[PDB]
Amino acid sequence: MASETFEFQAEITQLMSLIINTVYSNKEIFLRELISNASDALDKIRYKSLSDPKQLETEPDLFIRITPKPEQKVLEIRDSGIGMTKAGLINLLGTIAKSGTKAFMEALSAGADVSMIGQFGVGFYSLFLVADRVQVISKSNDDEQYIWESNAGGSFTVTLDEVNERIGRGTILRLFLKDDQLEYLEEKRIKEVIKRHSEFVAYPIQLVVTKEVE
Amino acid sequence: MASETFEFQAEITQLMSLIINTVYSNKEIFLRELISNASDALDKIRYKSLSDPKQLETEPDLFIRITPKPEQKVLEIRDSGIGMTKAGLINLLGTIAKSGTKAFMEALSAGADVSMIGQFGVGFYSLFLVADRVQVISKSNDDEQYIWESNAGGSFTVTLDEVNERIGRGTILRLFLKDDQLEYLEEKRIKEVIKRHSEFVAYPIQLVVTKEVE
Ligand SMILES: COC1=C2C[C@H](C)C[C@H](OC)[C@H](O)[C@@H](C)/C=C(\C)[C@H](OC(N)=O)[C@@H](OC)/C=C\C=C(/C)C(=O)NC(=CC1=O)C2=O
Ligand SMILES: COC1=C2C[C@H](C)C[C@H](OC)[C@H](O)[C@@H](C)/C=C(\C)[C@H](OC(N)=O)[C@@H](OC)/C=C\C=C(/C)C(=O)NC(=CC1=O)C2=O
Repeated sequence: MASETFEFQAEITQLMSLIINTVYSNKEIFLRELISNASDALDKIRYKSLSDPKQLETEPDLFIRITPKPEQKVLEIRDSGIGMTKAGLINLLGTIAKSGTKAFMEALSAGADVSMIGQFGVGFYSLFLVADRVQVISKSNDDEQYIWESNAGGSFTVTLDEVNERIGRGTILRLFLKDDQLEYLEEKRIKEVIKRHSEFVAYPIQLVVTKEVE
Repeated sequence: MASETFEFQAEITQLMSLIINTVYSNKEIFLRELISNASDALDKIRYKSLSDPKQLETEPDLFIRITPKPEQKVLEIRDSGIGMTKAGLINLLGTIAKSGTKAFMEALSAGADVSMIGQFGVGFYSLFLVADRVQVISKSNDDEQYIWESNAGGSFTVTLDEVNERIGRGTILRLFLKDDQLEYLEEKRIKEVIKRHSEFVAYPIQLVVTKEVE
């Protein structure tokens, strides 16, 4: 339906500017970050299901799933983790000041490698190394499916989802890749980054490949 | 939103009963039929674009795409063809009597092989050889995305689509496969049926495969 618009916390806008603009080099670590967040969301739903097992029923399979959509120059990273509510997307992804946002920027400007970003708890923002636009589509058991959207600019939108496949539970990171970074649409490149930086993951990592029949 | 319910034309209910119940044997021809309908829908949008090229812009790529979803025991056949309107789904897929429906039943009962079903213009109904439920999800340039749904019973539903991925234009056949017929979730089996009965197709046939990264 209609979209609500929210302004970014000053520093989060700052951080997004550093990342999408400068940085360079170790760009491929965005995938380790997103997979690690997916893994954390999966840990969370699974831990919650220990004392409330009905939670797993909206989507009984625990997985991480990567889907290149070359036509749209899009890369999606999906998990059937715990998902986020409207309130969650609004507060934790923009309006409330992340503790480590300022400290990481200072660390960065002082010599720190971007790959450290995850230890400051703002690794989600690494996605702007390779993308200039993101939709975070999420479904918690405690709320409806919503779309959060940001182009790195000063504000983001949150919209009730009536346009995307129903996920039973969890989250899709829909990355609109930059033109210089289309290599992350390639199967071999994807397997390679995964093997190098994400060897220790408790959940299956699926790769969706589209092949033409001969 | 809310669902409108429609009764099937008597004979179409008859036909669906023959097919989902008896038949046996050459079940795999359902795929030749669906691919051929997809090809016809693609011919139609392409022919229409000859004198109105803006038509292709809702989805500039012409393709047929097969997606097994083993978790849900579902097989989807998609095309970016001309799609159908609400009016279309209601009239041509149920309420108005198909010319060849009765003649095919007589041919069938007289010895005719099911594979003939396409020459009687009711091949769409072959899908009930392998499925006991279908959603036909379609998007014409002249209307909104709708879901038509039937379980072979006497009536079907038509619903405004707010729950599925937006297709830009065209149609998805979402088959809920029977338990005896899960083989059509398998990549090798799919390639094999395609090669045997659908060698001459003017459009790319894509197969979406989900593989676990090691
Ligand atoms: C330790 O928890 C983590 C925190 C606190 C974070 C807000 C907790 C969050 O709300 C309470 C849920 O507990 C958790 C299930 C949601 C995810 C992991 C999402 O990812 C998904 N579901 O796949 C992630 O991205 C869409 C959301 C924001 C991530 C931030 C801004 C970041 O930069 N790094 C972080 C990574 C983390 O693991 C981070 O700050
Ligand atoms: C020659 O046109 C065909 C006819 C007339 C048919 C109603 C024409 C239709 O409306 C006017 C559109 O022109 C056409 C674009 C839509 C499709 C081919 C759909 O398939 C898709 N889009 O992928 C198909 O199935 C969802 C719709 C009903 C098919 C029937 C009941 C059948 O059993 N066989 C038929 C196969 C055909 O090719 C048939 O009767």
